[PDB]
Amino acid sequence: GPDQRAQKKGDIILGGLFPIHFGVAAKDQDLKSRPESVECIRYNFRGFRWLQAMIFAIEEINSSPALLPNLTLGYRIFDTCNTVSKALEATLSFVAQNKIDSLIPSTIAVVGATGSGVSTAVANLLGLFYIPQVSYASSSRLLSNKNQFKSFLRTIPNDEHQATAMADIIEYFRWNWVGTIAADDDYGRPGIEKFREEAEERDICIDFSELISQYSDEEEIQHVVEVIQNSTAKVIVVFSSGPDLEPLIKEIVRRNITGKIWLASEAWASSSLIAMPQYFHVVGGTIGFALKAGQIPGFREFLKKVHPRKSVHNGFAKEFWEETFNCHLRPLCTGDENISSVETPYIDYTHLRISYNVYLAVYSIAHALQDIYTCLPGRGLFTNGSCADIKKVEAWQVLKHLRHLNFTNNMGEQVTFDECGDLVGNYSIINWHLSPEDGSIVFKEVGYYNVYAKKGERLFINEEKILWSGFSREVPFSNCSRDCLAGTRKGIIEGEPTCCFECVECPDGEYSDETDASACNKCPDDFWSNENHTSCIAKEIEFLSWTEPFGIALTLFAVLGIFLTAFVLGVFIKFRNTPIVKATNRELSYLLLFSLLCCFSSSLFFIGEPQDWTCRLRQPAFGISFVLCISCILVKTNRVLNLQFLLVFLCTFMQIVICVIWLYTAPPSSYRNQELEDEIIFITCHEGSLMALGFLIGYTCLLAAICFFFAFKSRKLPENFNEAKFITFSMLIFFIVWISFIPAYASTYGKFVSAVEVIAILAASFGLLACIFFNKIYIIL
Amino acid sequence: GPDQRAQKKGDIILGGLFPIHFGVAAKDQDLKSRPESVECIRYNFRGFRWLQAMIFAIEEINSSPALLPNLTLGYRIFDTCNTVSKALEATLSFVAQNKIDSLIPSTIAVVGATGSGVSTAVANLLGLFYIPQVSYASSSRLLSNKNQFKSFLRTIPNDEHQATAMADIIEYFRWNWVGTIAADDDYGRPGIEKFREEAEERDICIDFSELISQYSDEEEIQHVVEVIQNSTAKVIVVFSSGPDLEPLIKEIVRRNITGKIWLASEAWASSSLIAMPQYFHVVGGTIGFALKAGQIPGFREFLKKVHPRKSVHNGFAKEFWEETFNCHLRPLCTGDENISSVETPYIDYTHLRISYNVYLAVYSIAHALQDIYTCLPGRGLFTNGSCADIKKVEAWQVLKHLRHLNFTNNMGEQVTFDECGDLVGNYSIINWHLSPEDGSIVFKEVGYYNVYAKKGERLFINEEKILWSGFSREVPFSNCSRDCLAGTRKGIIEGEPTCCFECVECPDGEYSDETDASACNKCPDDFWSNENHTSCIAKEIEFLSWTEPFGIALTLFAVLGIFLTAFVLGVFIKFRNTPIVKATNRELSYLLLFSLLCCFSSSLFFIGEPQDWTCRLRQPAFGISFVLCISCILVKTNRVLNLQFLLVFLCTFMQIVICVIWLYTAPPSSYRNQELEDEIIFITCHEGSLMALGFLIGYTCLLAAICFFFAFKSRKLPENFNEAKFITFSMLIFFIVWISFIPAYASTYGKFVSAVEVIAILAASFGLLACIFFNKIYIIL
Ligand SMILES: *[C@@H]1O[C@H](CO)[C@@H](O[C@@H]2O[C@H](CO)[C@@H](O)[C@H](O)[C@H]2NC(C)=O)[C@H](O)[C@H]1NC(C)=O
Ligand SMILES: *[C@@H]1O[C@H](CO)[C@@H](O[C@@H]2O[C@H](CO)[C@@H](O)[C@H](O)[C@H]2NC(C)=O)[C@H](O)[C@H]1NC(C)=O
Ligand SMILES: *[C@@H]1O[C@H](CO)[C@@H](O[C@@H]2O[C@H](CO)[C@@H](O)[C@H](O)[C@H]2NC(C)=O)[C@H](O)[C@H]1NC(C)=O
Ligand SMILES: *[C@@H]1O[C@H](CO)[C@@H](O[C@@H]2O[C@H](CO)[C@@H](O)[C@H](O)[C@H]2NC(C)=O)[C@H](O)[C@H]1NC(C)=O
Ligand SMILES: CC(C)CCC[C@@H](C)[C@H]1CC[C@H]2[C@@H]3CC=C4C[C@@H](O)CC[C@]4(C)[C@H]3CC[C@]12C
Ligand SMILES: CC(C)CCC[C@@H](C)[C@H]1CC[C@H]2[C@@H]3CC=C4C[C@@H](O)CC[C@]4(C)[C@H]3CC[C@]12C
Ligand SMILES: CC(C)CCC[C@@H](C)[C@H]1CC[C@H]2[C@@H]3CC=C4C[C@@H](O)CC[C@]4(C)[C@H]3CC[C@]12C
Ligand SMILES: CC(C)CCC[C@@H](C)[C@H]1CC[C@H]2[C@@H]3CC=C4C[C@@H](O)CC[C@]4(C)[C@H]3CC[C@]12C
Ligand SMILES: CC(C)CCC[C@@H](C)[C@H]1CC[C@H]2[C@@H]3CC=C4C[C@@H](O)CC[C@]4(C)[C@H]3CC[C@]12C
Ligand SMILES: CC(C)CCC[C@@H](C)[C@H]1CC[C@H]2[C@@H]3CC=C4C[C@@H](O)CC[C@]4(C)[C@H]3CC[C@]12C
Ligand SMILES: CC(C)CCC[C@@H](C)[C@H]1CC[C@H]2[C@@H]3CC=C4C[C@@H](O)CC[C@]4(C)[C@H]3CC[C@]12C
Ligand SMILES: COc1cccc([C@@H](C)NCCCc2ccccc2Cl)c1
Ligand SMILES: COc1cccc([C@@H](C)NCCCc2ccccc2Cl)c1
Ligand SMILES: O=C(O)[C@@H]1Cc2c([nH]c3ccccc23)CN1
Ligand SMILES: O=C(O)[C@@H]1Cc2c([nH]c3ccccc23)CN1
Ligand SMILES: *[C@@H]1O[C@H](CO)[C@@H](O)[C@H](O)[C@H]1NC(C)=O
Ligand SMILES: *[C@@H]1O[C@H](CO)[C@@H](O)[C@H](O)[C@H]1NC(C)=O
Ligand SMILES: *[C@@H]1O[C@H](CO)[C@@H](O)[C@H](O)[C@H]1NC(C)=O
Ligand SMILES: *[C@@H]1O[C@H](CO)[C@@H](O)[C@H](O)[C@H]1NC(C)=O
Ligand SMILES: *[C@@H]1O[C@H](CO)[C@@H](O)[C@H](O)[C@H]1NC(C)=O
Ligand SMILES: *[C@@H]1O[C@H](CO)[C@@H](O)[C@H](O)[C@H]1NC(C)=O
Ligand SMILES: [Ca+2]
Ligand SMILES: [Ca+2]
Ligand SMILES: [Ca+2]
Ligand SMILES: [Ca+2]
Ligand SMILES: [Ca+2]
Ligand SMILES: [Ca+2]
Ligand SMILES: [Ca+2]
Ligand SMILES: [Ca+2]
Repeated sequence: GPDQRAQKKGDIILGGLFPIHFGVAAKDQDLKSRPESVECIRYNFRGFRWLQAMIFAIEEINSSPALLPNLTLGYRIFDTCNTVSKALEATLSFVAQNKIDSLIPSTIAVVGATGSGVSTAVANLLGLFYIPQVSYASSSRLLSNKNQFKSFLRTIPNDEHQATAMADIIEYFRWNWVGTIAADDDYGRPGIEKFREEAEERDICIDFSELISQYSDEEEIQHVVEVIQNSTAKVIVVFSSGPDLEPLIKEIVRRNITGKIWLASEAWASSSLIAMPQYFHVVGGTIGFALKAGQIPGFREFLKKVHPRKSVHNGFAKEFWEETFNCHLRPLCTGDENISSVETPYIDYTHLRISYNVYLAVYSIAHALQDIYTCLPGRGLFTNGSCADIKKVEAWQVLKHLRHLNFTNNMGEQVTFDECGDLVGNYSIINWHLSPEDGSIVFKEVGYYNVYAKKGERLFINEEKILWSGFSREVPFSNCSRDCLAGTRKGIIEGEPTCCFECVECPDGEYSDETDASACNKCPDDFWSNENHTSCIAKEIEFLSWTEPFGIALTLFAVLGIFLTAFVLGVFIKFRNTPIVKATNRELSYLLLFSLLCCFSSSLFFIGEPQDWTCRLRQPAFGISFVLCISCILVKTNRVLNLQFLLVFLCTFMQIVICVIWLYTAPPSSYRNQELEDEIIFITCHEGSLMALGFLIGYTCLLAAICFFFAFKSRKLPENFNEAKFITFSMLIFFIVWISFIPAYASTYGKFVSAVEVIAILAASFGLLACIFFNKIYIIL
Repeated sequence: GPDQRAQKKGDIILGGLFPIHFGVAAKDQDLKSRPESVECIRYNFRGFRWLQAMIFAIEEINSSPALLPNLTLGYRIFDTCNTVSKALEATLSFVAQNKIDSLIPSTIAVVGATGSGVSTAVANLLGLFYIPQVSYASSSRLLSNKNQFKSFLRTIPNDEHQATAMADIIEYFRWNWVGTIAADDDYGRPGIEKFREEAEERDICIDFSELISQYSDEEEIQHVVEVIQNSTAKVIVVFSSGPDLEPLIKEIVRRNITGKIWLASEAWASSSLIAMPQYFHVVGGTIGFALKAGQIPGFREFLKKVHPRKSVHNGFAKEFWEETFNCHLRPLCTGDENISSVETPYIDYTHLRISYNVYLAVYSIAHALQDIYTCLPGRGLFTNGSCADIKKVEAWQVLKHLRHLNFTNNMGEQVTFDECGDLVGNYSIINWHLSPEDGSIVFKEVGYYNVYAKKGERLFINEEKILWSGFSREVPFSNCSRDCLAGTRKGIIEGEPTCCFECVECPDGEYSDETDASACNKCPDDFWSNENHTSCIAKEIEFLSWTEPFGIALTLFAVLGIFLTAFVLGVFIKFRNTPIVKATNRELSYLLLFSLLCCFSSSLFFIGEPQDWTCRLRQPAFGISFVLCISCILVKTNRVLNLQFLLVFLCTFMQIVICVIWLYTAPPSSYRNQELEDEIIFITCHEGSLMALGFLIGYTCLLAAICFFFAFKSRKLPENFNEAKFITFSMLIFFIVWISFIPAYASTYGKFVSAVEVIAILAASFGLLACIFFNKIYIIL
C-alpha cells in the first residue's frame, strides 16, 4: 500500500484508517500523461491524535497481562486524507491474502474510517471478505443496513437521534421557519432527510434546502449564499463536516452575513476548520452537538512522548513534527523541540470524544479476541458449540464474537453492539462562545440530549448559559409571520407554506380570543362581538322600562290621570244632591269615570317589560274601557237628543266578543326581535291576528263616528249646561290624537312604540275627561 | 473470479457486468461456520439479453473491417445478481494486474453495471485505477460527480430530467395531493429528493414519503401499506426498480388496494416483476417512463442462435437453457428445443432500450479505441500532441479518448459524453393497459418528454389514449380539498399543508368571484355584496322621487293647493268691488294668497332628489312664506282689535335676516348617509346649524303664539263676518299639525322625513287658506 504508514508486527494485525490529512490536492487530472498518486495537503492534527489513540490502546492491551495473554497485537494504519481512493488502496492492502484466495500480514479487523462515504466504500470491500470493521466516527444510518454491510460496527451513535434532537431544539425555542444545509455525501443527505421528516411532523417549515461540498464551484457557493441571504429565516440546520462546510463559511464571511443562528451537527460542531476567531461574527453563538467525553488515563503523556526518531513504528510522526514546528528533518530542526511550546489540536484539547471512540473500538476488537481466547470447549458460538482457535483465528470468527460483545469500560459502562452494530450514546449540547483572555472560540456546554429518556423528555437546555450570535441574551425570532393578537384570524398566502400567513381582523359579530386563531369563532345567538373582536359581549335588551326616566314620566302622567278621575268621582259622590250632577245621568257618570280609570290602567300596561299576558291584555283593556266610555257618552247624547245600560252593555259586549274571539284564536305573544339591530334585542309583541286589530279599532272608531255624528246633529242645543258641544270636542280630540299618531306608529319599531301608545291613550282619556267633567267642575268650582 | 462467466480472448479485453439473476438467496448467515459464496436464485432473462447485446456488439465490431482493423476485441463478463458483493468480486477480477502494480488479462474498459449502488461501488474501485466504466442502466445523479467517480460514463440519461418530468405530469393533470415511494438506495433517494424539490416549486403537496427495499421486513411493508391506505392522495410517485418494489406490490395485491394512480420511474415502468396480469387490479393504468427505443439489425437472429453447446464462450447459456425449458443438461433435455416455443422476456420484447444502451456503450469504447488507432502523430490528446500506441494501449488513455468522444450511430445520431459523462436522451411516456386477446399487460405509448425542449414545453401527453386504473377514461381526483365555488374563501387547517383548506363563505359586504379565492375582496363604498357573494351589486339609492307614486300624490296635492289659491285669488280680483272683500284688507288678502302660493312652492321643494341648493332653499322658503302669511293675519287681527305693510315687512325682514345669517355661516348640504342601512344609501340633507333651525321654528311659532293670543282676545267679536274665530281656528290647526308630527320627525330618518314635512306644510297651508277664505267663498258662493 502507501509508503507513509504506521506498521507494527504481531500475532494479530489490526487495520487502521485515519484522516491524517484533511483532503487531497484539488485539481482536474488532464489525462494527457499517466496519472500519479494524488497528494493530500492540509495536515489534520486531530486525526493524528486519533491514530495515536489507536496505537496507545494497542500498546496498553499488549502491556496488560489480563487481556490477551501471550498474544501480541500489531497494526497497519494508513492515511485516508478523507478520500475514498486512498482508503480503498489501504483496504486493498488489507485484503491481499483474501484477494489471493478469492481471485503481507493478514488483517483481522479494521478501525475506521471517519467519513461515512469513505466508510461505506471501505465496508463494501471488507464485508466482501467478512473482515470486521469498527468505525469511530462514521454515523450515517445507511451503514446500519446489514444486508449491504455485513461486517460493519460502530462505536459512535447513529445519526437519527441527532436529527431528532435538532427538531426538538427547534421546537424548544419556538421556531417554525428554518433553513437547511447538508453536505452532499452519505453523512449530510440521510441526516437532513431525517431532520426534514422530524421537522414536518413537528409543524416546522423549512424555507430552503441546499447541498454543499468541499469541491463545490464558485457558482454553487454563490447560489447557496444568495439563497441564505434571500430568506427571512435566521436558524440554519447544517449537517456537514468541517472540510465540506469550509468554502460556504468562507464566502459568508467575505460577504459578512451576520444574524444567522447555526445549528451544528456533531461533525462540525467542534471543528477547528470552522471555529476560528476571524469567523466569529458569522459563526459565533453556534449551537451544536458533541459526543459523550471519555477518559483515557495516560494518553496525554503518550501523546507528549511523540518523536520522529523514537517513533520508529509510526511513520506519520515525521510530518507531524515538520508541521508542528514548521521545520524540516524551511529551517532545519534538531528534533529537541517541545510539543507543549506549540498550540495545535494535538494537545490543545479538553475532551476526548472521537479519540475515546477509537480507544473503544480497539478495546472492543481486543475483547472479542479475548472471548475467543477464553472460550470453553463446549460453549462456543460456532457450529456444535465449538470454539475458534486463537492461534489460527479468522476474521469472520472475530466478527461473530463482536456481534455478541458485552464488556465493561475503564469508565465502568457496558459496551454492546445491536443487530445493526450501533452503539447508542448520549449527546451534549454546546454553544460557541468567545474567550475574553485569548480570543479563541470556546465550546460551552449548555445542555444535553438523553437518548435513553422517553420522547419529549430527552432534551435539556440551560438557556441562561446561551449567548445568541455570541453576545446576545435574547432568543432570536425565526418565525415566518408574526403571531398577531386576538381579534384577528390567520389566512392563507398563495404559493407559501402554512407557517407564513396573513391575519385579517374578525368580521362583525365574530370573536377571536386566541393568538394564532385559524378561524373567527361566532358569538352565540344572544351575544355580539366586542369592539376589537377580542371577546364577546351580551346583546343589550331594550324595551320601555319602569325605572328609565321616560317610563317614569309616563307612569306619573298615568297616576295623575287616575288621581284626577278619582277627584272628579269623589266630587260627584259627595255632592250628588246638587242640581248640576242630577241633570246628567249620575249612574252613567260613575260608569264613565270607572271606564276612564280602566283606560288609565290599560295605559299602565304598555309600560314595562313585555310578557305573554301583558301583550295579551294591552289592546283589549283599552278597547273595552274606551268602548264603554264612548257608549256612556252615546246614551247621554241620546237622552240629550235602564235602556241606557242596555245600550252600553250591547256595545261593550260586541267589542268584548271580538276580543274573546281573537284571544281564543291567536293570542298576542312577546318576541325578541333581533334583525332590526344587530347589537340590540328589541323585546316587543306580535299581535297575532292583524285583521283582529283592524276589527277592534274599526269598532271603536265606528262607535266613535256614530257618537260624533249624533253629537254634531245636536251641537247647538243647550242642555245639561250644553254638554253636547263638549262631547263633540272630546270626540274630535280623540280623532285628532289617534289620526295624528299614525306617522308615529308607522315604521317606528323600537322601545318608542309603547311610548307612543301610552301617550295616545293618555291624551285621548284626558281630553274626554276634561271635556265631559271639567265644565261641571267649573260650575261647582 | 466467479466460475460462471462469459469469456473470450482478444487483444483488448472489455469487462462486463450484467444482472443474469434478479438477486441472491435469503441466507443471512449466523456465522456458525465459514461463510460460503452466496447463490443467486431468480433468473433474469432480460439481463441475459443485455449480456447477449454486449457479446453481439463485440462480435459485430470484430467482423467489421472498418472499425478496429487487425485488432480483436475480447470480453470477460460476470453476473452481478444486482448485488454489490458479487459485482465487487468481478471488479477485483478485472483489476488484478492493477492491484499487482499497486500493492489474468488486462481490462481496458468495463460495461455496467445496472444498479446505481452497484455501479457506485464498482466505480470506486475502477476509478481508483482510472479504468473507464460505461454504464448502460445506472442513472443516479450521484454518479455525475467526477470528483468521486473519475472514470464513469453513461449511455443512459441522468435521473434529474425524469423527476422533473414527473412533476410536470402531476402539474398537467392538475394534482396537488400525491404520495411518494422510493427505493432505499442510490437510485430511489436522489430521484425522490429531486422530485420533492420540483414538486415544492410547483405548489404540489406530498402527503407521505416512504422507503422500501427487497429486504424490507414484514413490519416495514405493513407500515408502508397502512400509510398508503391512511392517505387520501390517489397519485403515488414511485422511484424504484422491480425487485425493490415487488414485496410492496405483493402486499398491496394481498390486501387488494385499488384506485391508486401509480407514476412509474423508468426502472420499473417496464418491469416484468411488477407488470403481471394478476396484479393488474392494483397496478393497472400505471403511467411510466421508458427510454428511446433503438434498432440493432441482426440482434434477434443472434438471440435465436443461442445454444448450450454451440455457445462455448458464453457460460451463462447453460442456465438460460435450463430455465427456459425447465430441463437439465427435472426432465433431461436433448438440446433440440426451440426458443420461439417458449415465451420469456428474452425474445418477447417490442423495443430495445437498455439493450441499445449496452450496444452503444460497446461501440463507444470501440470508437474510443478507433480514435486511438487513427491518431495522427502530431494531433494527439496527450502531452505534446502525442498519440497512444494502440498495440500497448492503457485504460486511462481510453478514458481520455472517451471524454472526447463524437461518433455517429447506426441510427444516424451523434453520441457524445459531457463533462459528467452523461448522455442526454428523450423519454417516452407509456400507460399500462390490459391485452384483450392474451390478458397480459401492454405498455401503450401515450406521450413523450422532450429534454431538448425548453422548460414548460417538454411534456406532451395524449390523454385520450390513457386508461386510468386500466379501464377508466375520466382523469381521477387527487386533490386534498375540493376547489369550492365562488362566494367562498379558503382558510387554514392547523397542522396541515396549504393544499388542504376549509373554505368559509364570504362575510356580508364582501365578495369572491373566483374559485380558490385566498381572501374575500371588499368592493367599493357604493357597492354591496351579492346574496351568493359571487359578486357585488350597486347600493340602492333612496330618497323621495318624483316618479314614485307617493311623490306623485304629494305633487298632486301641492298642485291642487296652488290651484285652489289661484281660484280664490281670481275670485277676489274679478269681484273686488263686492262689500265683503272691501271689508277685509284686499291688498293684504292678495299678499296672503301670494304667500300661500310661496308656501306650496316651498312644499314642492322637499319632493325630489336632494341637492345643495335644494337643501338650502327648503326650510327658508316655507319659513318666510308662512311668516308672511301669519304677519298678514296679524295685521288683519290688529285692524279687527301703510302701517300693516310696515309690520309684515318687519316680521319677514327679521326672519330673512335669520335666514341670511345661517346660510352665510353654515349652509345646509346634501349628504349620502351609508350608516343607517348597509345595503341602501339614503340621500338626505344636513341643516348645518341646528341652533339656527331652532331660531327659525322659534320665530315662526312665536309670531304664531302672538297671533293666537291676540285672536283669542277678540274671538267673540263679530267683524268682517267674524273672521277672528276663523283666524283662531287656522292657527290652532297650524299648532295641531306641527305638534302632531313631532313623533314623525323623531328618529324617522329615511325617504319619509321629506314626505312628513311635505304633508305638514300642505296641512298647515290648507288649514290657513280654508279658514281665512272659504267662509268668504261661501258667502259669495
Ligand atoms: C412561532 O410559531 C410557533 C408555531 O406557531 C409558535 O409556537 C406555538 O406557541 C404556542 C404558545 O407557546 C403554543 O400553544 C403552540 O402549540 C406552539 N405551536 C407549535 C409548537 O407548533 C411560537 O410561539 C412562535 N414564536 C413567536 C411568534 O415568536
Ligand atoms: C445520559 O444522560 C442522562 C441525563 O443526563 C443520564 O441520567 C442521569 O444520570 C445521573 C447519574 O449518572 C443522575 O444523577 C441523573 O439524575 C440522571 N438524569 C436523568 C435520569 O434524567 C444518563 O446516565 C446518561 N447516560 C449515559 C450512558 O451516560
Ligand atoms: C387541484 O388543485 C390545483 C391547485 O394547484 C388546481 O390547479 C389550478 O387550477 C387553476 C384553474 O383556474 C389554475 O389557475 C392554477 O394554475 C392551477 N394550479 C396549478 C396547475 O398548480 C386544480 O384545478 C385542482 N383540481 C381539482 C380541484 O380537481
Ligand atoms: C426528442 O423528441 C422531440 C419531439 O418528439 C423530437 O423533435 C421532433 O423531431 C422530429 C424529426 O425527428 C420532427 O418531425 C418533430 O416535429 C420534432 N418535434 C418537436 C421539435 O417538437 C426530437 O428530435 C427528439 N430528440 C431525439 C430523438 O434525440
Ligand atoms: C280613525 C281614522 C283611521 C279614520 C278617520 C275617520 C274620519 C275621517 C271620519 C269618521 C267619522 C267622520 C265624521 C262623522 C260625523 C260627521 C258629522 C257630519 O255632520 C259631517 C261629517 C263628519 C264630520 C264626519 C267627517 C269624517 C269622519 C271624522
Ligand atoms: C296631537 C294631540 C295629542 C294634541 C292636539 C291637541 C288638540 C287635540 C286639542 C288641544 C287644544 C284643543 C282646542 C282648545 C280650544 C278650542 C277652541 C274651541 O272653540 C273649540 C275646541 C278647540 C279647537 C280645542 C280642539 C282640540 C284641541 C286643539
Ligand atoms: C293633510 C291631509 C293629508 C290629512 C292628514 C292625514 C295625515 C295625518 C296622515 C294620513 C296618512 C299618513 C301618512 C301615511 C304614510 C306615511 C308613511 C310613513 O312611513 C311615515 C308617515 C306617513 C308619511 C304618514 C304621514 C301622515 C299621514 C299623511
Ligand atoms: C290633547 C292633549 C294633548 C291635551 C288635552 C288637554 C285639552 C284637550 C283639554 C284639557 C282642559 C280642557 C278645557 C277645559 C276648559 C275649557 C273651557 C270651556 O269653556 C271650553 C272648553 C275648554 C277650553 C276645555 C277644552 C279641552 C281642554 C283644553
Ligand atoms: C310647537 C312648539 C312651539 C310647542 C307649542 C307651544 C304651545 C304649547 C304654546 C305656544 C303658544 C301657546 C298659546 C298662546 C296663546 C294662548 C291664548 C291664551 O289666551 C291662553 C294660552 C294659549 C292658548 C297658549 C297655550 C299654549 C301654546 C299653544
Ligand atoms: C299626552 C299629552 C298630555 C301631551 C301630548 C304631546 C304629544 C303630542 C307629543 C309631545 C312630545 C312628543 C314625544 C316627544 C318624544 C318622543 C320620542 C320619540 O322617539 C317618539 C315620539 C315621542 C314619544 C313623542 C310622542 C308625542 C309627544 C308626547
Ligand atoms: C288640512 C287638513 C288638516 C284637513 C283639515 C281641513 C280643515 C283644515 C278645513 C277644511 C274645510 C274647513 C271648514 C270649511 C267650512 C267651515 C264652516 C264654518 O262655519 C266653520 C269652519 C269650517 C268648519 C272650516 C273649518 C276648517 C276646515 C274643516
Ligand atoms: C283607536 O282606538 C283603539 C282601540 C283599540 C286599541 C287601540 C290601541 C291601544 N292600539 C293601537 C294599535 C297600533 C296600530 C295602529 C295602526 C296600524 C297598526 C297598528 Cl299595530 C286603539
Ligand atoms: C314650524 O314652522 C316652521 C318654520 C320653518 C320651517 C319649518 C319646517 C319646514 N322645518 C321642519 C324641521 C324638522 C325638525 C323638527 C324638530 C326637530 C328636528 C327637525 Cl329636523 C317649520
Ligand atoms: O459520518 C460522518 O461523516 C461524520 C464524520 C465526523 C463526525 N464527527 C466528527 C468529528 C471530527 C471529524 C469528523 C467527524 C460524525 N460523523
Ligand atoms: O440506476 C438504477 O438503479 C436504475 C436501474 C434500472 C433503470 N432502468 C431499468 C430497467 C430494467 C432494470 C433495471 C433498470 C434506470 N436506472
Ligand atoms: C436572491 O435575490 C437576489 C436579488 O434580486 C437575486 O439576484 C438572486 O438571483 C436571488 N436568488 C434566488 C435563489 O432567488
Ligand atoms: C462585518 O459586519 C459587522 C456587523 O455585524 C461589522 O461590525 C464589521 O465591521 C464587518 N466587517 C467587515 C470587515 O466589514
Ligand atoms: C452485560 O453484562 C452485564 C452484567 O455485567 C449485564 O447487566 C448486561 O445486561 C449484559 N449485556 C447484555 C446486552 O446482555
Ligand atoms: C392509520 O390510521 C389508524 C386510525 O387512526 C391508526 O390506528 C393507524 O396507526 C394509522 N396507520 C399509520 C401507518 O399511520
Ligand atoms: C379485488 O379488487 C377488485 C377491484 O376492486 C375486485 O374486482 C376483486 O373482486 C377483488 N378481489 C378480492 C379477492 O377481493
Ligand atoms: C460531432 O460531429 C458532427 C459532424 O459529424 C458535428 O456536427 C458535431 O457538432 C460534433 N459534436 C461535437 C460534440 O463536437
Ligand atoms: Ca478516515
Ligand atoms: Ca497482553
Ligand atoms: Ca473538522
Ligand atoms: Ca412555496
Ligand atoms: Ca448489473
Ligand atoms: Ca474489426
Ligand atoms: Ca425489473
Ligand atoms: Ca402536518
